[PDB]
Amino acid sequence: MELGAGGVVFNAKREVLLLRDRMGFWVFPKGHPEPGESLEEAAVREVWEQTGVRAEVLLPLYPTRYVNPKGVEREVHWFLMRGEGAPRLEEGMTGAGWFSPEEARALLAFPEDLGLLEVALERLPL
Ligand SMILES: Nc1ncnc2c1ncn2[C@@H]1O[C@H](COP(=O)(O)OP(=O)(O)OP(=O)(O)O)[C@@H](O)[C@H]1O
Ligand SMILES: [Mg+2]
Repeated sequence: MELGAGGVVFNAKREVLLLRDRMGFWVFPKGHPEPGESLEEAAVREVWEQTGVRAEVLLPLYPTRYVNPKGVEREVHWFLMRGEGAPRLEEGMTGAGWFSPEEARALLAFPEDLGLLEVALERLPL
């Protein structure tokens, strides 16, 4: 199992930051923690690296698990975040943008992410 850390990021319009990976799936931004890095710090770094968005962690969410196409089981720890700015897709792109809850429900490719989206929306203050 390999750890992961990501963020469910929201802007003022309460839109969520989504990315389209190599295999064509829309997901939340996340990546591998660096040695000595906490998951929260790792999550903030991964968001900035992959989208150029500077975000603030509001509170922790919960981890999701799954086995990727390479046979590696991943445990990704998530954090609710706040951020702004036009996303800048990284050279591992194909897609990115801010989406409303309803649009995100139609893009997110996995059950774990759809579930995570709702729980995040509920804890996101007004
Ligand atoms: N919740 C999920 N359930 C099932 N499959 C998923 C889930 N999330 C992602 N995947 C699949 O696994 C892939 C992502 O795996 P993973 O996060 O390990 O790789 P990565 O982020 O592309 O690269 P890396 O982790 O090596 O830096 C997706 O491209 C997709 O095919
Ligand atoms: Mg990384």
